[PDB]
Amino acid sequence: NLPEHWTDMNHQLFCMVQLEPGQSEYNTIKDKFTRTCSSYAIEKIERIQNAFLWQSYQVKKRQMDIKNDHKNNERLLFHGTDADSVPYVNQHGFNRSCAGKNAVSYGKGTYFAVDASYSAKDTYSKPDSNGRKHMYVVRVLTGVFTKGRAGLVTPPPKNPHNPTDLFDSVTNNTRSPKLFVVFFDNQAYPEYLITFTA
Amino acid sequence: LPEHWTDMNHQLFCMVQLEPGQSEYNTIKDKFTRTCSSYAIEKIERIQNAFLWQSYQVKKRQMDIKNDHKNNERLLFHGTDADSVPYVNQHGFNRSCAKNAVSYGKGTYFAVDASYSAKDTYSKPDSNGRKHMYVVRVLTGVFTKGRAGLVTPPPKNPHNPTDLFDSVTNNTRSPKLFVVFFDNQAYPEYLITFTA
Ligand SMILES: O=c1[nH]c2sccc2c2ccccc12
Repeated sequence: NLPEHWTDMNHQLFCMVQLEPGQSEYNTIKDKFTRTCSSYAIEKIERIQNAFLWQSYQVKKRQMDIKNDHKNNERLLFHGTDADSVPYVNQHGFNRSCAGKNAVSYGKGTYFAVDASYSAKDTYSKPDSNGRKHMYVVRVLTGVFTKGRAGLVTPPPKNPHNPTDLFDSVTNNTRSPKLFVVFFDNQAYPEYLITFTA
Repeated sequence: LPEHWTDMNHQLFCMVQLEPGQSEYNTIKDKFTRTCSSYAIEKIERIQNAFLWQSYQVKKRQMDIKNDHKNNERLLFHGTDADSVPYVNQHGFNRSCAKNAVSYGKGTYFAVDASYSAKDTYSKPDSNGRKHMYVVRVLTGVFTKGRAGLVTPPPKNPHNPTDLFDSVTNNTRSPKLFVVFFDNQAYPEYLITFTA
């Protein structure tokens, strides 16, 4: 299942691949980022090759493509975090149990932003001892979503009389989504780690 | 999708009531009655949930590789209230649903013995006195003693903080309970409806 443009990992389960500026792969991410963070400068963009996380994500993706039929279930979103979390996220991905309370809470889950500018805030992408900030670029199974609310520990039901048939995620605003919250393991794949500085 | 499953007519979710006196029913019944012979079984249902099964088996193949042996699975019991059954059947075990103690961490708790899950704190009687307990395939893998406030199992060596145990327990020499902290580390295989 592992994508054919990945570096061969020598039967190994994980590695970070440093991208070259000039590559379309680095340049599209750099544009995605700079679209809203042109004040910051990119140190490097690493491709995250996590075999196990990839398989789990892809199983969850196929399931949601079957459940929802003809939907764009997948968005490419940003996640700022501190240096001390990068090793865990790289290995194990996004754990809602670890999530910070967001300044505007639309539920108890893992938050993803549309705009790099939002993830670029010191409150998420916290500067390390050397001034380095860290932002993931994340494939997120947003699926069918609704405006969330602070109490949510799972997405709400589409229909109150069928409690178990859930939305896939929640947003801050369904007509102009700037945030998405995700409540399940293996619903986000951390694809790139952007290291940047002022 | 396993051999003993029955036809679902191209559907991905079915609860299938077992036939008393047949082999599968007799196997699940005995594991319960080992410690719960004073109770009364009203029925045993096989949970056929293709998606949960797939996600579970994926985690199982990852844990067999990572642990370089095939010893990662145990059959354990989960007692729950009637209002949680529809959720568990369709979505499995969610650590975020959280009622009872979390002494060995903030995951989902499973018992070695049915008698443990058979307590009313866990398998809460409804109006009619009906109690509910899952027989659950759990990926216990390599385990350690748990403690309060864990959000994941501990690291196997603090030098490598991301190489984690698969589960925690109350007692490593003779465990009576296991806590798992990740979605798809438990597949609910049977639902036993019974009374005191
Ligand atoms: O069977 C159990 N169900 C539930 S629900 C919250 C905790 C527990 C639990 C804890 C230890 C052993 C079994 C169970």
